[PDB]
Amino acid sequence: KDLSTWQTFRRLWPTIAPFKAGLIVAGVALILNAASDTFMLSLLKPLLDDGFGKTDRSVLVWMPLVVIGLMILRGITSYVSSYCISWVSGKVVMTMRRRLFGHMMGMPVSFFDKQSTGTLLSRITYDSEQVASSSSGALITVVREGASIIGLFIMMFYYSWQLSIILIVLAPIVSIAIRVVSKRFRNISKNMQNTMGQVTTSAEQMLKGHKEVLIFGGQEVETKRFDKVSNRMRLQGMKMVSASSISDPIIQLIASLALAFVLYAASFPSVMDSLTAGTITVVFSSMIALMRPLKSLTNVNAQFQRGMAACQTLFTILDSEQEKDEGKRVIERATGDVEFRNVTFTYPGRDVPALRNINLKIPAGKTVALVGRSGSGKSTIASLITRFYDIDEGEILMDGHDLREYTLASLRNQVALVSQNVHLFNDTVANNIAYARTEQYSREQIEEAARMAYAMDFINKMDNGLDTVIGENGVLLSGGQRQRIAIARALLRDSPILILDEATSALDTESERAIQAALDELQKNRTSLVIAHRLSTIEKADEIVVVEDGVIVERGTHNDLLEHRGVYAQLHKMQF
Amino acid sequence: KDLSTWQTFRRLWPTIAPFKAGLIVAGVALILNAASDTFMLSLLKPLLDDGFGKTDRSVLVWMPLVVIGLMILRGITSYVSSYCISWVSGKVVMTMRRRLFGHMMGMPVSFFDKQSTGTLLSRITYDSEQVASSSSGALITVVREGASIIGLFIMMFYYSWQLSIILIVLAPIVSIAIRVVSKRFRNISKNMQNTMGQVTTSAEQMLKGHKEVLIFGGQEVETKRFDKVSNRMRLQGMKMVSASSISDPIIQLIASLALAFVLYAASFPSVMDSLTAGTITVVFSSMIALMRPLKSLTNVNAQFQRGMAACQTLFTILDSEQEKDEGKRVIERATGDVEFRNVTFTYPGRDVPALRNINLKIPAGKTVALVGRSGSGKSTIASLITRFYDIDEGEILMDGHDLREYTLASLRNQVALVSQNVHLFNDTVANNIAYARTEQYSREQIEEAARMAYAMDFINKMDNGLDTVIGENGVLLSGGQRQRIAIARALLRDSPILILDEATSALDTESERAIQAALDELQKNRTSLVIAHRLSTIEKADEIVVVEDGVIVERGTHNDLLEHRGVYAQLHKMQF
Ligand SMILES: CCCCCCCCCCCCCC(=O)O[C@H](CCCCCCCCCCC)CC(=O)O[C@@H]1[C@@H](NC(=O)C[C@@H](CCCCCCCCCCC)OC(=O)CCCCCCCCCCC)[C@H](OC[C@H]2O[C@H](OP(=O)(O)O)[C@H](NC(=O)C[C@H](O)CCCCCCCCCCC)[C@@H](OC(=O)C[C@H](O)CCCCCCCCCCC)[C@@H]2O)O[C@H](CO[C@]2(C(=O)O)C[C@@H](O[C@]3(C(=O)O)C[C@@H](O)[C@@H](O)[C@@H]([C@H](O)CO)O3)[C@@H](O)[C@@H]([C@H](O)CO)O2)[C@H]1OP(=O)(O)O
Ligand SMILES: CCCCCCCCCCCCCC(=O)O[C@H](CCCCCCCCCCC)CC(=O)O[C@@H]1[C@@H](NC(=O)C[C@@H](CCCCCCCCCCC)OC(=O)CCCCCCCCCCC)[C@H](OC[C@H]2O[C@H](OP(=O)(O)O)[C@H](NC(=O)C[C@H](O)CCCCCCCCCCC)[C@@H](OC(=O)C[C@H](O)CCCCCCCCCCC)[C@@H]2O)O[C@H](CO[C@]2(C(=O)O)C[C@@H](O[C@]3(C(=O)O)C[C@@H](O)[C@@H](O)[C@@H]([C@H](O)CO)O3)[C@@H](O)[C@@H]([C@H](O)CO)O2)[C@H]1OP(=O)(O)O
Repeated sequence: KDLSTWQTFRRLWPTIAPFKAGLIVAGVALILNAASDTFMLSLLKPLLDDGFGKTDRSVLVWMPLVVIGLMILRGITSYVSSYCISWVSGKVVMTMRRRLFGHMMGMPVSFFDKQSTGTLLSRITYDSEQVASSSSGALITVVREGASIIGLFIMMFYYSWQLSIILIVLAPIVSIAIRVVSKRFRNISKNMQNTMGQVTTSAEQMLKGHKEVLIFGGQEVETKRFDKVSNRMRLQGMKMVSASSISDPIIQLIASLALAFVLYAASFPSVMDSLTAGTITVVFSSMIALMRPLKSLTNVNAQFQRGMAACQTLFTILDSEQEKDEGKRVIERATGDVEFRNVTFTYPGRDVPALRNINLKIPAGKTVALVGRSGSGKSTIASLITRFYDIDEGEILMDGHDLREYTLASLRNQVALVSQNVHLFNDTVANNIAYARTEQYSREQIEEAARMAYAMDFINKMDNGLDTVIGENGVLLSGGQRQRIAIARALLRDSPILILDEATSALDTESERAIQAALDELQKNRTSLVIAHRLSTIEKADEIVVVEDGVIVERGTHNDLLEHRGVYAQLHKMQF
Repeated sequence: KDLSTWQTFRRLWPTIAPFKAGLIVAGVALILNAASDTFMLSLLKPLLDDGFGKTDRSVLVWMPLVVIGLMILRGITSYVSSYCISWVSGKVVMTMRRRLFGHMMGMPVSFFDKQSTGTLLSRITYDSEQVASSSSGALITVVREGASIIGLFIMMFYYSWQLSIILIVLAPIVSIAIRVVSKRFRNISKNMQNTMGQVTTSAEQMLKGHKEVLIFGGQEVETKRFDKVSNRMRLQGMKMVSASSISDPIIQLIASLALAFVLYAASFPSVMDSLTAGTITVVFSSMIALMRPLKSLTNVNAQFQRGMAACQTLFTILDSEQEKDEGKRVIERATGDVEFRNVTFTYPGRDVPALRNINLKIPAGKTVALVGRSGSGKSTIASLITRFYDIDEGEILMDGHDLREYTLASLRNQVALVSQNVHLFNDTVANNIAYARTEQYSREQIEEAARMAYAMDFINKMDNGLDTVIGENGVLLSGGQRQRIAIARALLRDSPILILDEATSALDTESERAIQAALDELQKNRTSLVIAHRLSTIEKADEIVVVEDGVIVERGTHNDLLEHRGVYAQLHKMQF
């Protein structure tokens, strides 16, 4: 996927298009600074080379103030240009991060379980930053050196076309060398920024798994892994710098070969050489001045190509497959008649389907309970209900119409659940209870929701009631308190459809039935999808469905299931 | 904590001390390259300024080959020096990451719940990298420009001490300006790399919380937060670049003020000026050549100070308080007679103690069960047993001796538990079951441990048995399978002390009692610390202890507790 530089710069250009004013101001500052420098050199040459005594004293009287003002203008122009190019770079590296965040955040769930969090995070701190160098400063430098080279080429063409033939014949050679060097530079630039994701992943694994890496020993295995990864990154950087330091000698050697050729041509006492001997010095002096522009362009090529490769891979990821959003049907306060018709779902990368012809009905104002073997089909149904994944066959109808027909935001706004592995945010308890809706819900509503979840008992025991930070993933408050806070968060939404995916997994029986009674009393005629391995919490459920290997086994009321004496009664007799 | 530059460079020096060979080779390459450049300029000046006709043809015949070889030597020296400085930079940025990893990984648990994972991870990818620029290249450039400045100062002192007085009188001014500019540069360098941690934390919060940020809406709140954080970072960078572009004009203006003074002095037709008129041109030409070294030093000062501030904060964190390791007593296969004597523990930042005079005994070959109110004292005891935290009063004795007396590695190697919030690693199932000990346990042992945990049933159903990657945090296999894998991991250790912190929290009753029977049969005479909210799984426990508000309430056998008709019987009658 090593795209050509020009055609990816063309795609990068629209991102920098709003900030063309900074670039043009930088350019006008550059030409003004060049004019001021030429003015200063022209006025300084007679004073230095000829001598102070030779120069007139009348102009020398005002010379100090004149030079002070001239260089003050030079410095202000340099400041303006540098600030403008840096501003362009910063504003084009800010938009890149914004787009990466807004695009990766809308990715489907099936994409997040394949990639690692570290390698996704490493593209917002390192991959995006590399475009900054190649966006504005490198482009301006390349344009300036190309203009200088073209000017010197025109000067050679006007002065003497006989001695300029070698530059024409070596231009393919130097162009090919620059092209292969740039392609290689992009290669290591893409490879090295990919292994920084490995660095971030290796760091994150130890950062987020400190407890078990302490408990289970292995204080050296993680160190060895990180050492190998860091050595890989360091050697990638070494390869990049070695290529950078190799590229310059070859271009310089080509230029010196041209120098040797022109010196050898001037060695021959030809009639044209003898008649145009004065022009030989002129062309030699002009060509000896190409060394600096060539060196500057070739040196800045390294940063330009690193940034260009980062841009290439960044636009590669930015054009990935996002979540499906074909359906555009806004629905407000749906009844919640979720119904399944012969839907079979298969997780990506798995040959065996997770669900086989699963069929269940969730009418309005009814609580349905799913039980069965661990890990058979339970959480998968709740995942498909909110469309975390995409169904393969069958049809899932919400309020009589297909889920794919409704817009994603409306569907997610009408479904609120308690995740099996609750991941609380590092913020205040009030902000966590009412997440992403702090401006819509008052403090009284938050307190009432917390009370409905039997969470106000331990909240007041904290240092600051409903205002205490709980750290990363809610480490501060441990165990069942996280589940109670999640229950309060789900209840505060007042969602038409509420799903309890192991609501009381880590809750004692004293508060489990209190929460169940609160749900039964304060949430009457609300569609509920309760999932639990404890049958005692679903004794009053309207109907129970048993899932085993992702298929329908037994459905009906608790008394009907007990009289059936099937799998549900087998589990109930074992639980007692 | 804005430390002075020299005294923190002194502390950074030992890190670069092993790699002094690269620096000295870079220096010798630099002096060789300078000598070659002087040779080339000396031989080229007569050819260019005087003219080709003036120069002898005999030397001009060999001139092309001579110049080719000379510049080839120049290029090879430049390559050697650049590769050496880059190698030094890379090897000094690798060690920094190694030390950060090995130091942050040994931090106490009480430090990890206060900081955010993002801000800790951001110091290994960004904070460490900044030292690379200021370690080798910036130091070499500063040394070279200082040597050049000292040489020009000596040249002025020898040539004319009358006109060198202004440099002496302005040296305090330029030194003070450089000092304040450097201190400010370090200020924004420390401030900006601190807000990159905010960038990483904001990215990580959305990366690791995608499910609930989809479910609970709020597709704009996270975007706004990240937008504000990115704007803060961009404006910090803008401030840094503005200070950088402001610093240069002031130093240049001081130099130009010296230029104006010397021009004004030469304006006066003094007797000394008239007699030494030739020396005026010499000193003016010498001083006009100081502009480039001054500009280069002042420009590289920005990168040097950014790296120096990063080094300052990095050594600040590196000298934090690590885990206590005073005790040095290696113990192999301890009996496990853990006993508590009037120990009261208080979590950091909490006024109310978590445990108040908790007292319990865990003799050899006994299983003790803890029950009670949710979140009272249960997980805290298991945390102190392995010394995740530090006790305040009382004494915890393991095998008759204090925990603090034993070395940390031996104590952790003799305790293996199942965490309440299991966090599986992104690797193969076999590697996760035997974590950090893959070289010590064979495949047969892993399979037997998995079978003991009732985990071999669903393992064979996977695409690759015991060889299938499970993604980040074990997303691939959901719910109870993670708990079964954790149980297998705990069992495979064959640890003398085994703690079950909600072992069957997310497991159905069909496999819960099977796992309990496997533990009872295959782990006879092993010290067990079982913690569960389901009394049915601890019906055969040797003794049960009830924890309520972190104090002892009721201890004894199941029959004794039932006959007591206390809190335990109150819970049992409610569970049935
Ligand atoms: C005056 C003083 C007095 C006395 C002083 C002395 C006393 C003390 C001295 C102090 C010394 C300090 C120590 C130190 O000085 O430092 C160390 C020491 C090294 C000393 C070497 C001695 C050689 C003498 C040289 C002297 C002068 C140079 C550096 C090191 O040792 O770094 C070593 C690396 N770097 C060098 O060697 C450079 C370098 C080192 C030299 C350093 C200088 C210091 C000398 C001191 C003397 C002072 C006196 C003056 O040597 C070279 O160049 C030399 C050859 C050419 C030189 C040219 C000079 C230019 C002049 C031009 C003028 C005309 C080395 O890279 C090897 C290859 O890398 C490049 O690219 P590739 O990799 O091949 O792609 C080269 N290709 C290129 O660059 C190409 C580039 O595009 C150039 C562009 C070309 C331009 C285009 C042309 C355009 C055309 C135009 C015309 C049309 C390629 O070919 C080369 O070089 C040759 C050359 O370039 C090729 C160029 C192509 C030419 C084409 C045509 C040209 C046209 C010409 C026209 C005329 C080279 O072979 O790898 C090992 C580690 O590798 C591993 C390992 O070994 O396993 C691998 C790693 O991971 C792997 C794995 O294999 O496992 C591999 C990865 O894939 C990874 O991804 C994973 C993955 O997953 C897979 O598994 O796995 C892992 O295993 C790990 C181990 O675990 C242990 O860590 O390390 C490093 O070791 P380490 O880091 O130390 O451990
Ligand atoms: C030819 C062409 C023809 C026509 C072309 C035109 C057509 C189109 C043109 C295209 C234009 C593109 C757009 C663009 O061009 O770009 C925009 C436009 C800006 C235009 C400005 C017009 C001014 C005209 C100037 C022209 C020429 C320069 C840039 C911008 O606007 O960037 C703005 C920023 N930058 C500038 O302005 C620079 C700059 C901009 C100029 C850009 C040039 C382009 C002009 C075009 C014209 C072309 C024609 C030629 O202006 C200046 O310099 C000018 C004054 C001096 C200049 C000197 C020149 C050098 C010459 C030397 C030669 C002699 C601005 O910074 C403000 C301050 O920053 C610095 O440090 P401090 O912050 O104070 O510390 C300055 N101190 C320094 O540097 C000091 C530095 O050490 C210097 C070193 C000194 C050396 C030491 C001396 C040694 C001694 C030696 C002797 C012994 C300080 O003082 C200054 O400047 C003055 C000066 O320096 C002080 C220096 C000290 C002097 C000491 C003695 C000197 C000795 C002298 C001896 C003789 C200055 O006041 O802040 C806002 C955003 O801020 C917020 C906001 O507003 O709230 C804050 C933010 O967060 C906060 C919060 O407050 O909330 C705050 C934070 O703390 C944050 O941490 C959190 C936190 O948690 C707390 O809450 O919160 C957040 O709120 C956010 C909002 O949410 C909205 O985003 O933004 C930015 O806006 P934004 O980014 O756009 O949004």
